[PDB]
Amino acid sequence: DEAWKQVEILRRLGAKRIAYRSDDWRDLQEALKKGADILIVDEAWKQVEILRRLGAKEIAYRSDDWRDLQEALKKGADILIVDAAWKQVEILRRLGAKRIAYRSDDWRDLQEALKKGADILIVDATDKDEAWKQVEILRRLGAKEIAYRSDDWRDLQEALKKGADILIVDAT
Repeated sequence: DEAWKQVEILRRLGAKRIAYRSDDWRDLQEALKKGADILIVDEAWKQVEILRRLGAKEIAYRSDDWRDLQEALKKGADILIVDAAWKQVEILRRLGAKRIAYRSDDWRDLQEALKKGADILIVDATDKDEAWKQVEILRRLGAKEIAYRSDDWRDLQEALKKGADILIVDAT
């Protein structure tokens, strides 16, 4: 409901890179004011446009349609989220994407996406302990910008302790 409160807690607990995912631009705008650094917009380009006009400098957009991804970029979206092959990261950069986030449940897949120029590696595995291990594996390999998502700030805090650089607060 009011998830921006989770951003405050993680801020005070030493989270330097916090993202906020929501389908309400006002909910997203309020999160930016509470310390959120990345606004993930889940017809949704009207949101990235508003947040862009409201001074947001790190808007992410996810979608399976590339005409949709392309429209989001034109409206201001700085980050584009690919959900798992890694062979489309370079293809996506040609569309004009300044930053590419790659979501996958396997660390090998994420490392492959990192070699192709992916800037952000989102760990999204079924189990929580299995997700922890993938963060740990990527951290050991030196992967920069490891991201983990959860609607429980305690899991996010644990993620940060395991090696996650970006904590995605999932608002709902």
